[PDB]
Amino acid sequence: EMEKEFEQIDKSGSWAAIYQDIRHEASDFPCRVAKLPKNKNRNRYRDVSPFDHSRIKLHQEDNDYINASLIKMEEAQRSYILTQGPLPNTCGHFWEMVWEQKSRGVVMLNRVMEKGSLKCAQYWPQKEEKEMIFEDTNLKLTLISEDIKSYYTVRQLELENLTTQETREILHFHYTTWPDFGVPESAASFLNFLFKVRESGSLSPEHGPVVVHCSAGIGRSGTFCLADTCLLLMDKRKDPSSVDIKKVLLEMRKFRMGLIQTADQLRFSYLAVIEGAKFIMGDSSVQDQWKELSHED
Ligand code: VO4
Ligand code: VO4
Repeated sequence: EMEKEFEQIDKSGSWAAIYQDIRHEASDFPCRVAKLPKNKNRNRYRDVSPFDHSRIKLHQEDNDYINASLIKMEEAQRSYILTQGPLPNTCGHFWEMVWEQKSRGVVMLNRVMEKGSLKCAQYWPQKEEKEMIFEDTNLKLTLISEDIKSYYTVRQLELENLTTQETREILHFHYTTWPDFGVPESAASFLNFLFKVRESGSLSPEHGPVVVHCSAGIGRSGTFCLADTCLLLMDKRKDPSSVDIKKVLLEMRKFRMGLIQTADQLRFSYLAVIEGAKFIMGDSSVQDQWKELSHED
């Protein structure tokens, strides 16, 4: 089991070595479009790029590049789009991607300002009466409502294709207490938030893939997706023992580089999946225990 392995890695304190082995075996595919000169100002970080084979293409003829990867989990039957925190010049591209991919939810794992630096553009409206128009992609974005909890906020947004006047409801799930290169405060807090996203419909197959991002879109974003996919695999079989976390993470890293950025994020992933297994294997009451322990009030 993952719990035995977990205890076999703590004992020997070999989380650094396990995680480094993940880094050494991880896929290496080209990111030639990302590195084209004309795309320099569409990338937030030099060293975080989408692979060409899995990148999201915008449906525009000018320049279809966005720093975003489709993570398609075949066995689990769930897809995610992982992207960087939009730049001041890519907020129109970001919402264009949400529209064209038919996403219902956006999961944001970072704060706009972290450790005194701007990590992400303010790409959604903070006030109902102050809507946003992205002139380049011809899209309108209105804040419809907000539900502020102690460590996360859920927003209902209305996204409108101004060309066709069609409108969609987008749910924005904003985790505000997860430090960059850090871990959530508890398994319970993380799982309470993940199950909030799940319960919204945003991850369901009748919608486009959920969009998940932090500043770079690999560390916190990878931790979130890895936990969700592992729990889903366990769910399909009701067989916690058939789930190999390291193998799942390596499969995900075929679609975007760098997923999970520290050995303690890897270790936290194990914690989250082990705890979440209690719900999957039949203990429904544990979901209310997470909500209490997370102190969202
Ligand atoms: O470019 V792919 O055939 O790996 O979706
Ligand atoms: O914004 V991250 O360093 O959690 O990919």
